[PDB]
Amino acid sequence: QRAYANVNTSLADAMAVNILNVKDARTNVFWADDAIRIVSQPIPANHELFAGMKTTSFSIPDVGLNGIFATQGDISTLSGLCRIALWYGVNATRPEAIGVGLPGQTA
Amino acid sequence: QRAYANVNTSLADAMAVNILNVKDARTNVFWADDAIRIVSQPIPANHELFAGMKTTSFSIPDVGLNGIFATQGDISTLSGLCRIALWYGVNATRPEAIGVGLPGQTA
Repeated sequence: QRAYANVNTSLADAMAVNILNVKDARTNVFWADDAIRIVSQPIPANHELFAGMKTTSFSIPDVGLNGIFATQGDISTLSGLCRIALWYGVNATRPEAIGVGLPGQTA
Repeated sequence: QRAYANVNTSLADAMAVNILNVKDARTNVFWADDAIRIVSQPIPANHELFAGMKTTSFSIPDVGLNGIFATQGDISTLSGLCRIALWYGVNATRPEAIGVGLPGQTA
């Protein structure tokens, strides 16, 4: 367990908890390129179980993710619904490799 | 402007307004034809926004207005709905040409 140590000493009884962001600051974010990742899952709205509505694959332009474009009509109201759904999760596997740059940290 | 004058003289400071509905009489109507206009519009429920519902044109040839015929069934009841919608407006574009005949007006 001590092979994974990242700090010289343990959290003592009543050490002070220094706060770094003492002033509002727009952040400069830096990381190592693999420390952050997006995880996507398909939404199977094209399955035969969803027969009523019309489902097409939807492309998100730049991020390289795929969603679904669904439309369904109601006859009692003569109104239709359009849904674009995208399923993903942003994960930080290496938070220790991600950093934030906070300038003007006074008062 | 004077080319459109339809009345001998304007309304004075105080001239009595003569009521002409003095008895409840069923109306007789006369007009010059095409004084009434029927404005009709389509209902685009055949658009892709309406996917679970089956929509087709519906002609009512007795008058000359095309309506919409739509059907949509649900699986939980194994029942379907049928809607026949007609969108129109009745407009009296020449009210001076429409006339009303009122018999037995004495009060």
